[PDB]
Amino acid sequence: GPLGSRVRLDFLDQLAKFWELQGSTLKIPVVERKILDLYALSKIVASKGGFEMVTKEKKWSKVGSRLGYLPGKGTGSLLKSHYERILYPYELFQSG
Repeated sequence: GPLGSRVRLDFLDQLAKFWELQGSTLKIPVVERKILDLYALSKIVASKGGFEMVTKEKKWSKVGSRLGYLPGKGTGSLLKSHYERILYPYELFQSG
């Protein structure tokens, strides 16, 4: 059972399709000349305490570092905004 990127694509399909119904069109922003994670990023946030716990403790930096970002200016700020705008709202949409 080689778990490559099958689940990743399937997940994006739901988010891209669900949002498509609204008319916003899902867009994947590029950061550091690379693709911005979503599935993994979502898990890391929860493991920290949903989201607020991450900001309160400022553990957002660890989230991006785990992905594979080089110590730059402040990618953490981009991750928070990126996650809390398209991926985050997705869950709330269903659990709202």
